[PDB]
Amino acid sequence: RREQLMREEAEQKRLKTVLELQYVLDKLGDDEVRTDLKQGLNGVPILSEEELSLLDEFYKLVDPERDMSLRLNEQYEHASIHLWDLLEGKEKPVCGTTYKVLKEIVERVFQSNYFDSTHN
Amino acid sequence: RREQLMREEAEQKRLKTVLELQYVLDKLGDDEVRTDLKQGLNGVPILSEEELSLLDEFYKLVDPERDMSLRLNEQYEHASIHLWDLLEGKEKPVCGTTYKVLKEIVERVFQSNYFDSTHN
Repeated sequence: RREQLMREEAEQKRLKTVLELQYVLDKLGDDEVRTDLKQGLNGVPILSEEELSLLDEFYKLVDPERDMSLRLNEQYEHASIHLWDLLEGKEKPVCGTTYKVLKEIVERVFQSNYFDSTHN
Repeated sequence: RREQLMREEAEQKRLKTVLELQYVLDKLGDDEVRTDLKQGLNGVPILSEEELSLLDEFYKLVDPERDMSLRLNEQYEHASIHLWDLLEGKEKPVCGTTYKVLKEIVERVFQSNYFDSTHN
């Protein structure tokens, strides 16, 4: 009963994390953003180029281009699982690494607070 | 234990629905798409202009512009709740209507199969 409320909160918080992630992944398309992350603040990098490439590959998996052989209700089945696995930080293979490693990367990006400022 | 697997499946399926919804809401920015939905196939409308405006308002709530007074971890708190409430079809107020009514609108759009074809 209260475990119900707790599960509902966890699911909402999970959605919030998904939205944050989508925002970040979208911003990783900007060359200026990639530059800022690879160098860091005072010389201390947030991402290596290697980790950045891992995020690019993951980006393709969770934001797929529309495939004409797939109906709408099918298009995001795999993406939904990729997203869920990342949030859980699963010890499962993806992008030549694991969701656990990808989650650790995302956490460092989130926690760097780079994206707490807006940059237009 | 199996209720665990069932909850995990439901959460993944919920993410899939979110992704589908985001895709649709994004396409609702195309004037040609709006035209096609308001007229329908053989004269039978998928959306009224009124329902379309309801989706536009909801779009603003779940895809907010980046607000410089908000940190990244705060930006999508409200959006996450709006999304969750829609999925649950709650009898709660939003956009001068309810999430229950909005969910019914989204279902009709999904089920029209308009978005089963790609249109570029």
